[PDB]
Amino acid sequence: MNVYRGVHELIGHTPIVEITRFSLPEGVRLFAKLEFYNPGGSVKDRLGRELIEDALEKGLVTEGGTIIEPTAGNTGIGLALAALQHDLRVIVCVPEKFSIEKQELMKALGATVVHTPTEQGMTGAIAKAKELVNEIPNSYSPSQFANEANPRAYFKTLGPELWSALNGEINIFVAGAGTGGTFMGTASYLKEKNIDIKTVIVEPEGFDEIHTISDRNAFLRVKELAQKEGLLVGSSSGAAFHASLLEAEKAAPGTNIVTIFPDSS
Amino acid sequence: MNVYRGVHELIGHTPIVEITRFSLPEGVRLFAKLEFYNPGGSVKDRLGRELIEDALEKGLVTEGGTIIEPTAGNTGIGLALAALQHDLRVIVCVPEKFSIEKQELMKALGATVVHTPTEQGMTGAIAKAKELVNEIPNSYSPSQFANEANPRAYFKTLGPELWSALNGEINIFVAGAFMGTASYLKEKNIDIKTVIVEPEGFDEIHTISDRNAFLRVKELAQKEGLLVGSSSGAAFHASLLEAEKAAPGTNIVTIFPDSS
Repeated sequence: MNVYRGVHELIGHTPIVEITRFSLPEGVRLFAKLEFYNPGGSVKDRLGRELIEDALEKGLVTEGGTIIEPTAGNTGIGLALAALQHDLRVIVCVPEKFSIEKQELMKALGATVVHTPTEQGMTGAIAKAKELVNEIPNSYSPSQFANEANPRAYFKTLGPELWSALNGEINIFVAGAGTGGTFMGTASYLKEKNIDIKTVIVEPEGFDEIHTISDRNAFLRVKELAQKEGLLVGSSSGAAFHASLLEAEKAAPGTNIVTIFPDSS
Repeated sequence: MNVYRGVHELIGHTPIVEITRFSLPEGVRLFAKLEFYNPGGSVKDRLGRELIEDALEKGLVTEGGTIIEPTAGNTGIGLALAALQHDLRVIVCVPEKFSIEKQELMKALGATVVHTPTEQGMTGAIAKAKELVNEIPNSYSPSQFANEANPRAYFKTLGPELWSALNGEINIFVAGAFMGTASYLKEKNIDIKTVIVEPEGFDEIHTISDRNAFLRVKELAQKEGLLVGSSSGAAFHASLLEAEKAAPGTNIVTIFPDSS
């Protein structure tokens, strides 16, 4: 019975597609990991899911317990979904005027939203969270690091998915940076499997190699991907793609390039 | 290598998720097929894909040939994707003012857009397509039926996916305006209750209010973390109507066609 036991099971195992319609040099291949296939539309889901499961495994909280978050951080809807999976109440502390859309999203997903003062910002949100853990049994509140910037999730899931799908046939890894980037932990995982994997970080105009990509070039790649591969992606993917093409140019035969497309059009 | 050879391979084999957080009667189960997981975001991709492959198999065209469409009809981006896969050029014949957004999409996907007079509508679009087939070699233009309303695609793909994933353990099928999928399931088993969902504006039919669909949309988000559109909510409401009076052992399958 090939069925998903809940939406949380739809996190990860995102598609990898080979790019075959860009005239790359002999022996050169290129693969794009479509992280926008996550339920919330981004790779962030992976981090939210991981936040919950690590908190459990380490016994920081248990099923039926409560999760109190400083803001939604970079958890996508993965924290909400993994919380459902484990009968965990979600409470998000958030300064009143901060990220309104995300407040509505979290309410729609059943989380309780509490407002901290608008001027105390992130600091005040963390303040309320720690109080509530000191009022609630079976309670846990992640650090800002855990909530926003932890690479462990991608080390444990995204990395291994790439290695597996490609039978360890990987030479160059290319991904966007940032807390919202993928590079975190994925590049570390790949280096552990093979130190000869060239890790390439993609910087927007806002590791073995770094490529700084203009918005203009990312936009051009967005359009080309749509026209030639029918891949409707966002500017971050375009940027990653441009960076990947920079590598494929000077690649020798037998080179396999893997990049992450984090955003849809 | 678990790799997709092109985006066209991402059409279909959409997820089925079991709904387990709605207090359902004993022995009653409910499964939602998430068709919004298709590349273009809807089930229409399967029709456009099938259109191209049927045209090939029946030899109305070969790779390198040209596809001339009267409008984009109900093909989603599946016709564009299957065309890429088979080196087929796409030309869409659209009346000037008709579906502007779809024109921009088709251009982005690499198709050539030709305008027919707005007043001549579908007939003017069908008129021009016919011309161009009579001026292009390795050329094919689908009928409005083939382009908008053919259930064969879902008979061939969607139906079989549901049957396979659930090991033939299906009792009740619930979907909005169903063609093709319900036929396939009836063939597999005649005792499958097929239920059609009608929005306000075939063993059973349920007409669902916008209000009820909206309510179900919110409940799905809150209890299952499933962010869907009103068509799904409508299908879900209709499914719950069935599940209520279901006897144990009943397995219900519904299609969620739209995302939030």
